Amino acid sequence: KTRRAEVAGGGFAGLTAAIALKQNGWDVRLHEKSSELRAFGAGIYLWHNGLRVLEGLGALDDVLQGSHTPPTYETWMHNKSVSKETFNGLPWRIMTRSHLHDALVNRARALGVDISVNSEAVAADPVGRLTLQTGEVLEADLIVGADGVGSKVRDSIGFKQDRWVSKDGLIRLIVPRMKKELGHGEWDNTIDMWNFWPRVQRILYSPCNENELYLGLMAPAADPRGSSVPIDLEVWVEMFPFLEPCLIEAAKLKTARYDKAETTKLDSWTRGKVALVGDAAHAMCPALAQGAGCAMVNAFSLSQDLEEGSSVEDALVAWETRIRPITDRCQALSGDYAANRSLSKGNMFTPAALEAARYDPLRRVYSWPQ
Ligand SMILES: Cc1cc2nc3c(=O)[nH]c(=O)nc-3n(C[C@H](O)[C@H](O)[C@H](O)COP(=O)(O)OP(=O)(O)OC[C@H]3O[C@@H](n4cnc5c(N)ncnc54)[C@H](O)[C@@H]3O)c2cc1C
Repeated sequence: KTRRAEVAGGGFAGLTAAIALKQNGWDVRLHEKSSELRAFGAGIYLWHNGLRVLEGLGALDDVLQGSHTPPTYETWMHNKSVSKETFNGLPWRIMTRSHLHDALVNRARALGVDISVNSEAVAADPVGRLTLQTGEVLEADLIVGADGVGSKVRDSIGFKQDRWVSKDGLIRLIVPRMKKELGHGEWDNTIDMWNFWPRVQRILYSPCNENELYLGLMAPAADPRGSSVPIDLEVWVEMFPFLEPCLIEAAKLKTARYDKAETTKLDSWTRGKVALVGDAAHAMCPALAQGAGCAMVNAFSLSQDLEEGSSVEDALVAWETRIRPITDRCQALSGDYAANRSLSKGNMFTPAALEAARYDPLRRVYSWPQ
């Protein structure tokens, strides 16, 4: 009768998988290691592909209300605008991480997904067992490893992988828009503000709504001023003086952290009844803003393959075969862009860069052609 899924991880990948499975009539239980349900990273972009997953999950309206689509995606090199991109209408959106995480949480609770906090997966067995840190062993028809880049569900089984960490990172914060204090300009835009001279510092400027601005402040990890948290106000204001009012607000934040991106690429995403989804399987460089989009699409697509009449084992193989190449291509191009600083040139959201974004998981076609 009722098939049972056990989901490890309460981030975007696990919440998506749980809602999608619960909508399809699975009895789903989700285990989050932290003692509360929360998302870190300040703010996030979604594109059409992820917005369509939110549509599929019945969470799109709660996300659109209180989030923002800029008039254009603008790039600056040394304070000179080099490009303005609108992607031929392809939907996209900027929001805080808690905004998106709360909508997914509220939808999971509305459907009756069983959520356990302080509940950490430490091992999984392909025969359909999940072991928690308490020792408790759970049996199920499907085990979803949505437990992030340091996945114990993945590493307890052993998956061949390439896993590494970027040299440099950034500080991500949410501050008031301060729109009046910013004065004349195009302050509803996304503005990716690059500089190599006098020093390597960059700010990704990302309005989330009329009240909240997501800033990503990026400097080399070896720069002891640019990499400091709480931020070293003077070194940011010096290169970004037109954002002083916002930077003053950022400088007050105690909760800011300098984070380096970590990636993982595996040969396989499945082992018997175990599927790995999201960062657990395919964490990637930040450049195309698609790590959570691909997580959500992959989690949603897993639920679709499980509706085919097949064994869970054969549905997982079919899932990875069908959907993985979109993520593999997206991760490769993002890695290339990050390492080569390619977004600094502007006009880099090409049709190939935009592939993952254009994919509609609901109809399983590419839309929004370029
Ligand atoms: C600098 C940067 C900027 C980014 N910007 C974007 C962007 O704009 N748009 C985009 O789509 N993506 C972006 N990403 C990618 C995005 O942050 C991740 O790809 C996405 O959060 C992955 O979601 P997830 O559910 O797989 O993993 P996570 O978000 O890591 O969630 C995993 C959850 O599992 C919990 N957990 C961990 N281990 C266990 C365990 N063993 N048992 C149970 N629970 C566990 C964790 O507490 C967490 O709650 C960005 C990433 C970086 C580094």
